[PDB]
Amino acid sequence: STRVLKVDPLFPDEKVLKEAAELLRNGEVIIFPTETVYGIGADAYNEEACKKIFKLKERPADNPLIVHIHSFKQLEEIAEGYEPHLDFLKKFWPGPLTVIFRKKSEKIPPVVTADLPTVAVRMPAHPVALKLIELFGHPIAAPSANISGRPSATNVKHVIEDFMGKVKLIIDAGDTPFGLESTIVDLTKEKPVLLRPGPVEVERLKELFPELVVPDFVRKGNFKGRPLAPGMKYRHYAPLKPLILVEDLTKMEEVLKKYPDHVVICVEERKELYDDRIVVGSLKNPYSIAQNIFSALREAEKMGKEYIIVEGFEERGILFAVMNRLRKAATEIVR
Ligand SMILES: C[C@@H](O)[C@H](NC(=O)O)C(=O)O
Ligand SMILES: [Mg+2]
Repeated sequence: STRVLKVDPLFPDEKVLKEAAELLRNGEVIIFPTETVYGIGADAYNEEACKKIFKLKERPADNPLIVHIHSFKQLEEIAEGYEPHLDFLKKFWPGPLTVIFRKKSEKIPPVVTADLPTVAVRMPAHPVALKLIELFGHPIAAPSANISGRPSATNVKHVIEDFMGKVKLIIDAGDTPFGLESTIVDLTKEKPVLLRPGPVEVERLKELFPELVVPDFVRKGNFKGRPLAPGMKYRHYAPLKPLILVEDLTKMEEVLKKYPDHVVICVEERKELYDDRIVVGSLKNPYSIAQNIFSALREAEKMGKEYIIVEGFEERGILFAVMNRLRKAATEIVR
């Protein structure tokens, strides 16, 4: 019996946010916008309400949730060992950055953290998310709003495809600004570790952290063992049709001929090269490509074609993050 309430992204109707806060108080799951992707959230201190997130997403128990906060004072409650990183955190928060810390809070149950001694924490730069958290009065545990393994919802149409009739409330604030999930950095080890590339660019983190480690699974998508964050273990971001990622574009002639029943996801500058194609954005504006990629995967899988074929991009700036997503999605990679 799902309700969809439109709110302004800058000054949302506090009445809609109070309705959402009341649902959260009742141990219900709601869907809300951020600057990255839509989230599906519960009271972070409510065990049974956080289990409902796992059940609703068809999500493996060992994939932990990000705890969304609105103030530095809430970070003092839920984490420890962060005092040396506060100057850093204050430069990027609120914003599209998630950090892994040692868990303090007795109050955040093991289901949220997948029984790990660490917690993933984000302060999102979206007035709707910040105002909801503050009105509700507890942190919100929220993964991406999508069935697990599917592309992350960046607008209410995608949320509706996955969750109509399954959640009481969806707050609609339109297309998310970035269209890609937060950068994840582990700050619990001697050297900081990138776990998921995102809108906070690898190049920027390397300026601040010369010793930043970038593990193989970030450049390949191939992690086994116990994941410390979202977006590491399992198939992700995947359309309902086989995804062929083409890193080496000189084989694009050969791929199209090997997989005849195709639609191509391509850039504006190569649009008049393919008969059937979805234009995801321009190479002159890489943020356009990040903004639309999950959308493009969802249109593409509805074109009644057997195979979705995607152009590769430079492993640089925001396109690093795009390629990480496409590699975790791809049924085949032509390199
Ligand atoms: C809901 C949103 O904040 C998202 N969550 C996730 O991908 O698990 C992110 O980190 O950008
Ligand atoms: Mg996700």
